[PDB]
Amino acid sequence: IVGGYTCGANTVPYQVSLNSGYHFCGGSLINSQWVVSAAHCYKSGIQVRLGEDNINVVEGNEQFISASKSIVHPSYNSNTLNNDIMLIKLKSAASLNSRVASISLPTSCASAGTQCLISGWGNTKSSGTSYPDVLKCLKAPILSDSSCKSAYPGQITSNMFCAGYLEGGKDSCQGDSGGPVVCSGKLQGIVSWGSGCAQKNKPGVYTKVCNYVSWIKQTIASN
Ligand SMILES: [Ca+2]
Ligand SMILES: [Mg+2]
Repeated sequence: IVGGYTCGANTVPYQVSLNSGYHFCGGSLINSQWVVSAAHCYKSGIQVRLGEDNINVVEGNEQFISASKSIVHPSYNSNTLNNDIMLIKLKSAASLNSRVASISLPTSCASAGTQCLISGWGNTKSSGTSYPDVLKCLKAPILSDSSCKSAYPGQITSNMFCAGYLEGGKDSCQGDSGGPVVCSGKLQGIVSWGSGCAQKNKPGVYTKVCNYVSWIKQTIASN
């Protein structure tokens, strides 16, 4: 996250870190047994780490659970990143408490202008590399689809939305992939892609979760 702030330990209780010997993507806990992340974060051998703040220090509130199965969206296209969503089932159910909580799925899609909270352990420099050990947060509004489409011609589908600042300076970045975009208490997006990080007129692009609620509900109930 570039231009964001330190969230504070366990202030984003639904935030997950996907680890395969190191942190490589974020995710969101939707109930005690399932996590939603981005399909481009797919890897075999994932351990889900819950209740994390510093990912390099065991501070006491962590729960490390391996994944039993991963399900990438049936129509995920790795070339366009269209339908960039995946579900991860935990081998054991997590113990929900104040530090580990699930986030609600939306009943409707959010409107442009809505302010959201984006979080992650990704790069914090637009030009450079600085990976933080604690969770960073960023408040950003959903942008109109027109400004999103003018920035990325012929690349935005109805399953994507842009959030951010066209002036640049504030954005999600690599290492934040798969993490949550929560607006009005609901998970509305998944960190998916963008052009560099925090560049002028290049906002971040997010998977539009409101379009996948039936697939998510149907899939977790049958697995
Ligand atoms: Ca830790
Ligand atoms: Mg993240």
